[PDB]
Amino acid sequence: GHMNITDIREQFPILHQQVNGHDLVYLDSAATSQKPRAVIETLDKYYNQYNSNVHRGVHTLGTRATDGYEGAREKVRKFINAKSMAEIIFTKGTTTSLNMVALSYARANLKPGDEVVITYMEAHANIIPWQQAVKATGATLKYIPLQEDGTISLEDVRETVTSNTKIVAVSHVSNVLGTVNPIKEMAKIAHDNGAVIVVDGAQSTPHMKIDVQDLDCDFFALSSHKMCGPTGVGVLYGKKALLENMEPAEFGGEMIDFVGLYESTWKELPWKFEAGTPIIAGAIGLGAAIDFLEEIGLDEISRHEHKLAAYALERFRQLDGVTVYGPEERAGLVTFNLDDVHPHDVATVLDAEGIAVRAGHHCAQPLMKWLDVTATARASFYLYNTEEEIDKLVEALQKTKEYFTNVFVDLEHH
Amino acid sequence: GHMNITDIREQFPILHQQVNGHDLVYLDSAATSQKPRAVIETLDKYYNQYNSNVHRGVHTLGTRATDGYEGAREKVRKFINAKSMAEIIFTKGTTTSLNMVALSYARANLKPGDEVVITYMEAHANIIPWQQAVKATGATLKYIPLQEDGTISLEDVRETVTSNTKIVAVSHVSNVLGTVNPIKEMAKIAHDNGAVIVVDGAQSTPHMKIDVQDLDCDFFALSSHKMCGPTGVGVLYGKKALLENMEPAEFGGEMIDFVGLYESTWKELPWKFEAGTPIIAGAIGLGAAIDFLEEIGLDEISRHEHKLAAYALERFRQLDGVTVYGPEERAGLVTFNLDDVHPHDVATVLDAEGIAVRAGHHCAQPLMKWLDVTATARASFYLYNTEEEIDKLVEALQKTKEYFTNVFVDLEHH
Repeated sequence: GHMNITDIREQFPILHQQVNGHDLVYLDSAATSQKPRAVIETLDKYYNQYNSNVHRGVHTLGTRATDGYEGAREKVRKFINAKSMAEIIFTKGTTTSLNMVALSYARANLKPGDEVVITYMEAHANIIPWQQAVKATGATLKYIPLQEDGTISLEDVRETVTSNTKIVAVSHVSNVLGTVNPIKEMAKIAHDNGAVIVVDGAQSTPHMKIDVQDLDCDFFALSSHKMCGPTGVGVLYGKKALLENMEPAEFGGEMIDFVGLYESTWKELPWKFEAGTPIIAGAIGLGAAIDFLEEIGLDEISRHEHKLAAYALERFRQLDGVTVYGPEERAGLVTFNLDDVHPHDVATVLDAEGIAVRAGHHCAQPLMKWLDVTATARASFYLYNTEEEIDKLVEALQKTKEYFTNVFVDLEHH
Repeated sequence: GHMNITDIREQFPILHQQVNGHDLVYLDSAATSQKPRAVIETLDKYYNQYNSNVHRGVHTLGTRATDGYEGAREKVRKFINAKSMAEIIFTKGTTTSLNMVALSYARANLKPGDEVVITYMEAHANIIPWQQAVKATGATLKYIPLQEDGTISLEDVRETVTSNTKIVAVSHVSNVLGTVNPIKEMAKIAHDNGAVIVVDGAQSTPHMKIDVQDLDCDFFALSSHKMCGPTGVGVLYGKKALLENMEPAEFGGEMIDFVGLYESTWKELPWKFEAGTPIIAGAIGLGAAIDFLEEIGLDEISRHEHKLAAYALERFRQLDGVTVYGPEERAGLVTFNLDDVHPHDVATVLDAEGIAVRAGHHCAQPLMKWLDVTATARASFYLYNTEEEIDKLVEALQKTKEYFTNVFVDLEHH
């Protein structure tokens, strides 16, 4: 059935501590997520019982490690509904996956006159690799305009994407606006113009079901650390036909077939793109995180986050002098600012109340400029957060407004 | 004082199990090392207590995570005696570090006529990136000849390295031959010809003290998983002056200063080379592994491995029909073959006795060809191995020789 948030919170040891004498209120899961005991104890069991290098088939522990690693690959394949494990590449994270597409696909498929089309809301991981690729190839970088609630219209996509567009790169979910972008429709638009579509799914994958066959995305990148999994591991999905034609981004052992003095041949997919000893423990722990989320149910997690987001938006609208950026329909996060209070001070005060949020530009400086701000604060939610924690957040924001206005008034009287 | 191997083995839970009804005898640490409780429990404490994203300075857990990550960077700096943390870059592993040098340094500093000089004993991670770099630049790849015990003479280095050599890339310790290469003298030779030296230290760092100032290496690459640390993390050291002039290999958040629509500026070192959310837990665990090894003492570990290697070589010389490759003076490993037995079958039989070794080409196909073999077996030692385990190994090798000769004789009589 429905989620028992008490039972879920019980599985996350890190939630049960105090900060500055207050119960921890962790509202920074868009920066990184916390881990349940299932994931941590998966890492423990790996290092305690069957650590060895993989892909030798030589001794017992090595076989167990290989089975764990490749079984985690199959767990990922099922999780995003990829057709084949050949399309599932383990990487360092979303940033590396996107850079891999930029090196091995973009720089080999861009000529002067070609276009790479991104959006103003993209995180830096989905901007700078394309900047560098178009600079290296002499191609053109174009931006889809946002609308004025921070969403994307399909006509702006049709207008920006042309017959010279070879790549459209876009986030599934914005880590700043909470916008859920129309990825499937944009994929169909990109394909109609002869382009591939690259989906930054770092912020969607933890929170909603991903079906890359229904999305028909050509590439899809995700990060373990945002979805209850270990740090330092992510996934690049790519359509098998595209991955077959791309050259490796890294070279070394494990990704070879034959090595001569001057020339070498590569393994089949996916191992062609996995050079050196892989992220064995982290990948196995990501598989454990997938098992955990699937046991809870991603549709349940999405519904819980929709409830939290609607509650948070309503309660934020009860606060005077608070600006919220983005649309009403959104993922589980709220980026905001207090009138006449810098978000860094908001965040410092909140942490003094035990509440953890970010303040800054959230790796989206062009979006900050588009919002006509220099910095923002952001509270983000996930499957272990509650409406009570959102109450604490809005009460502490009212605290902060009153306190800074009172300090201002006391400095007037000087 | 000296190492108590019982007390050290007590700290590695994975050693205390049976395989196929025999006590585990893990002799594959050159493939990957096992972890003590200090490292595993470091990962546990991170995920249980202070996981958060790093480099925000915003809330308490985030500050603790940042302090742990950058403190691990300083632990690495002290550990290899680098001058500055700006020279310590956290990577996915040795393979990635070497590929980073190949992209960001080699491909930007190679013209037709320039030379990259490597050796016949290099692992694939220290071969194929240079193959690809010289192919992309039209430069020349050259090989230093080995001598006939598998070592390198300084005259062969002086002869191979010319005034057209820009890069010399060489392993500190060979994972196949056990050879310890004269890295300091080769660095001086490379510098005399106007070249930089890149040291593959994946197999030296776990087993002996590294002093990059005494070695005067320009780049040095190492892997956590071989030195009692977590999988999926490694280090690239480079002289600060060289790293300052190299462009990033990856682009995204955390490594920027300013991001415009089309142009971006980078952070200072080392963060210029660390794109996206870093390997937070793995790096902190690598710092814990460094603390562990330093508490034992790397000179003690080196002495223990010298004793194990001398013992193993002597006992192997007691076996008839067994060939050992490499020199007498060596790191803690023995690559070998049984006369008329394929090393894969040797390894299968050994695993049936609970003994774990590798069989294959050990990611060094040109070296295998130079040895006039297609495959070998390899037993490798580390701080938790004993002479009793080497006894079990040589007794089981005598088993295997007798058993295969007896099966051969029984098939004669048919």
